[PDB]
Amino acid sequence: LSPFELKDELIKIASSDGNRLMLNAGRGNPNFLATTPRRAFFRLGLFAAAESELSYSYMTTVGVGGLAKIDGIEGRFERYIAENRDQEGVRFLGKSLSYVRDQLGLDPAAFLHEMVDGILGCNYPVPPRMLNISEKIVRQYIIREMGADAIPSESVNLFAVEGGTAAMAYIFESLKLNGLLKAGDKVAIGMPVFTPYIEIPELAQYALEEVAINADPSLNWQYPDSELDKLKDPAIKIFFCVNPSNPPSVKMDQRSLERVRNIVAEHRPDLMILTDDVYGTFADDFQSLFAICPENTLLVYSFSKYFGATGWRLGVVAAHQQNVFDLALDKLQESEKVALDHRYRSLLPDVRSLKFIDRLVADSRAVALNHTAGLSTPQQVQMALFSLFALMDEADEYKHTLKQLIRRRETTLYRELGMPPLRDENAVDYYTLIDLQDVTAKLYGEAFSEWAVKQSSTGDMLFRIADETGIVLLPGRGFGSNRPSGRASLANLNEYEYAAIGRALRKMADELYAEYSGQAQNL
Amino acid sequence: LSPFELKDELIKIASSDGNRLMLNAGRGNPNFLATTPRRAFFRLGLFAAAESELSYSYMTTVGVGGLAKIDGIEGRFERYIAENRDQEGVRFLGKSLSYVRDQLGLDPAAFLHEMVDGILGCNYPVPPRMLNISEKIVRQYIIREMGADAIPSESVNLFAVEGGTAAMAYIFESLKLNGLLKAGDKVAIGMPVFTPYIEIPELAQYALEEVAINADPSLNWQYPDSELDKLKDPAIKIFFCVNPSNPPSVKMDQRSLERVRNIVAEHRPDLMILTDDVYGTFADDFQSLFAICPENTLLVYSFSKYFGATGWRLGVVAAHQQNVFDLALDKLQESEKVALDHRYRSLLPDVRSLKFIDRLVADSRAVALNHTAGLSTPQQVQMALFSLFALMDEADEYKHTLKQLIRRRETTLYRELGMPPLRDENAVDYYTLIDLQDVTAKLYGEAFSEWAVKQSSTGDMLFRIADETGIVLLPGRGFGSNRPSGRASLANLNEYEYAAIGRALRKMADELYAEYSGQAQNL
Amino acid sequence: LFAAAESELSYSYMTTVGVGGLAKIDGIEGRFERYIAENRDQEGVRFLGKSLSYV
Amino acid sequence: RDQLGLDPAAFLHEMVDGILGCNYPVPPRMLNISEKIVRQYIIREMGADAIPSE
Ligand SMILES: *Cc1c(COP(=O)(O)O)cnc(C)c1O
Ligand SMILES: *Cc1c(COP(=O)(O)O)cnc(C)c1O
Repeated sequence: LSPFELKDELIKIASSDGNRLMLNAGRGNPNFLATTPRRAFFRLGLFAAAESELSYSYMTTVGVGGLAKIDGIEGRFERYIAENRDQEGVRFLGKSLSYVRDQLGLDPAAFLHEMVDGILGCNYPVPPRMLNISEKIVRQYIIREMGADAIPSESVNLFAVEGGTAAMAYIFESLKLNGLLKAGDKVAIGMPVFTPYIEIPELAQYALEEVAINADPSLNWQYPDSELDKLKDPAIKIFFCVNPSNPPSVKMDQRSLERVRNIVAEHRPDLMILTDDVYGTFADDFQSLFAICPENTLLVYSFSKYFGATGWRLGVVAAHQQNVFDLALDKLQESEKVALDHRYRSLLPDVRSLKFIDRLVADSRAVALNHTAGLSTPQQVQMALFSLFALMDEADEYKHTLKQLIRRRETTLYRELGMPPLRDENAVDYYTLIDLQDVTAKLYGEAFSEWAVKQSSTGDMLFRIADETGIVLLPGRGFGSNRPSGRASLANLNEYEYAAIGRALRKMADELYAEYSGQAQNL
Repeated sequence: LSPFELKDELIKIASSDGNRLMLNAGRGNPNFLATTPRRAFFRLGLFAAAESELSYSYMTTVGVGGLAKIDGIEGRFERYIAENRDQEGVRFLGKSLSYVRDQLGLDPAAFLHEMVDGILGCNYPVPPRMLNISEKIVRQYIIREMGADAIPSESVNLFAVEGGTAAMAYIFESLKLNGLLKAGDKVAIGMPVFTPYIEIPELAQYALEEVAINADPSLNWQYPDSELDKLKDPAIKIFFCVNPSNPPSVKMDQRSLERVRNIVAEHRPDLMILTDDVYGTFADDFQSLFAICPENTLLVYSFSKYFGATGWRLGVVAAHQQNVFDLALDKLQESEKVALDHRYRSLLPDVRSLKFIDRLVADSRAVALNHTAGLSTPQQVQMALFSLFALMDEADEYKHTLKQLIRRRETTLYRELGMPPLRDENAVDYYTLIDLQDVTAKLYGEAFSEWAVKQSSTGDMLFRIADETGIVLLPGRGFGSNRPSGRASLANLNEYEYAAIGRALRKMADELYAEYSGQAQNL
Repeated sequence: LFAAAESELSYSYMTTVGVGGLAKIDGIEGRFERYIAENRDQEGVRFLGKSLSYV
Repeated sequence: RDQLGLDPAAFLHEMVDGILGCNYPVPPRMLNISEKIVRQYIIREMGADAIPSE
């Protein structure tokens, strides 16, 4: 049948917000979430409300408060912390003050006030790009989880945005407005990638040409040298990539990372790299292209999956202080610079000094509104708390818990399918590939496996499952329609449901085997 | 001296986030805030965290939770409410369930779950435009505070956005992408208005022509018929207006509202009205242009000032089900419709049916990302709580408290300036006009008043104050430089500070009077 | 006392004056069960509890 | 501290040392901050809406 037609139909046999999200946005919404940093947030909120009431000078029963005062805040916070040792979030808050004060060396009072004033949401974000201390806390978390083990923290700047969704919207419009990406420009895209990232560059607002950098199934979905080398083409202005990938769900290996490193150093020092690494924490020793080529990369990191915070809309765009986007802006034609000089005039005197990452902020809200732009303060505070939570968990227990949960769901799913496929060191598996050829092969041998692959189709497979379980899987994309296969997220369902997907597929395979047995036995 | 030059200088003699906000964004950040709905929010958060932990099936000390279950939620919420009657926010939550259940007639379980799942921020907003029940709660609040006492609630749709700041950015880009506003188009602007709203239409992204609709000082800053009539010009595609106004801070009277009503009904049924009414709740019996011409108006309402929530970034764009923006989209050239048919193809089959307010959503995040667009769920939940708070306060006590606070600050400011100017029925006074002519006139008579106005200048006045108090006021704009005058917000400072502005200005006036006395006495 | 509480949950507006609404029959058993369990040390409540069973 | 703009610690100390009644009134005419608080009440209740506090 057809791909962009099978999606429309599937949404029918099985309707659900989850199934629609998977089909409409190619995302698996996590059914788990970090609770400790959230309780810490709500508890910090009860402390901040008390701080606000201490500042309202008149008598009322209405419920009005003033701005929290920074003076003596460490004392009052410590009183609050001591008086509520038996509440989880509270213990967390208290330790987080120590982490910021003792391990990061920041001003403790400043920290508490930013969080307090922050969570009350009674002041416009300042600076608009990101709250001062929250920016330093979050980048510490970013640098660590991206495996950017060589980039000094002071060199990374962050722009807080409402998720990777806002991030991409911002980045594409800014690149276009600053003439760093013009129509007809070639944008290399790591493939396969989910639908959304294929349609923006296809928009008429941009009109970009796509150069596919196809992953190779026989290489466990890594990018082969020959494919990565396609970047040496000087006509390719930007490398758009999701890593760990979606849907293959694997992280680029060392080979692939070094490959790109060389390509940038010896052939393309002008190449712009745009990488979405939301799944990084689900991989084992993840390293981002941002860690490898910091000055050629705009890193888009979302807090959505790891923290089970898709609803909080929390993300950051990271850029190295010295980067190719500012250089390209420097190299624009005087003609163009004058034009930009008039766009960001109301911002600063020397518009030519205005950094790219800051134009992102300016651009996000029609420039003239730059001073009331930025992510809400309560969201930034929750973002910093999520960050502290991961940074303070030295033993990575939360991370181990989630990887163990993923694997438990995988074990349940492949119970009647011949056990889960062999794991690699690049395996992430937030999404898992259910390939009819591999399953039948494990169950009844290579011979049957080959016959089956010709008798069935992805449509057949997905329909059979959607029918018997109500779950709609993602068609397997990336390797010539010659292989019936679908994808499931191990992050959005419960055990018995995976158990049902498997049971449904084992039935399907036994049916094919019965047919195959009856046929060969007619020789 | 100069206006766009005096701003740059003032930011020097006195530096502060408050002074910068007033100068850079023409806004007075409230030093007050609604505490009850915020405590209610944090308390709802502790309840939701418990609901989440009830859904995690394994043993850990890490702090992981699952999705809250809707079944039996009314029972558990009621247990929570009964067990915490002594906490303010809790009492509020409980009553809010009744308001939604008994006065709005919505599903109680649905309500609780939306709030619970909402505050946990573990799911993508759905629908992207706005959470179902939050949309019905907030529009009830909007319709009431806008004085839209004749528009059935079912006819108003809302799009939750991150403040009026995001709203305007969205609306201008959407109008341009859908060809409802093209370059060279005439946009009428209610003046005076703060700087930000003057620079967007001036952007090269848009390139619009401004037709000023000047308010008349002698009319207490209302718009005279002759000025409003300038809208009959068929070349004026959109009327851009802030009401209650900033900086004059008055609400359009009945005359002005009816005037525009007729202009739309008998001459311009195709005119698009874009109104920002954030200050509405500070006026007495406010009525929005949206209440008067619902089908010709896109209402932008912010929760920032009234709730002292500038940091939460909460706002909504309201549109009537049947409106001129969709009609104009219907009237576009087939040529154009085909072009749009390809922009929003991935959204729906019959793109021509896609309503304008929904294109706002689609446009906000590059279309392809429409399904993960929308305001974060926790913000929407806080927005609904703020709304319920105002709706449940039948006696408008919170509102009276804030109007009384405003007036107290005004009384303190004009103590040594001859008492505050006479109040009108259209007076809002979130910002107050300190006019040297009126003050001197009240203090030493009309004669002196006239001599003084020629001896001084706005620069002089603002510098004298900035010097002696550290507070930088807003130059008085709107009536020919012939009148030294500045503006202060009665919402961002404390009593003793207003007391100091006044003391500084009385000194200045006495000095002018001493000179004037010495002169005339030489006849 | 339990009814007083029930009525108060039905008043949808904010006031300190002390006005209640009509008790709702939905979910009444659970709310009553909570009230019984929280006041096992009050004679009257133990009796109320038994009454529900008898009926 | 917020509306009158006086020193909070000084205020608290005057009230605490004051109510303990362990020090002679100083200065004799009236305690420094009490005078400023009370005069703001006086001016207001006597309708002296134009007289400067100081
Ligand atoms: C799930 C997902 C995200 C999350 O989008 P947010 O707007 O950040 O919630 C980002 N990128 C990819 C590839 C995803 O799978
Ligand atoms: C203060 C103000 C607002 C608030 O902007 P938000 O982005 O909604 O915080 C809106 N419009 C005007 C005219 C203002 O004065």
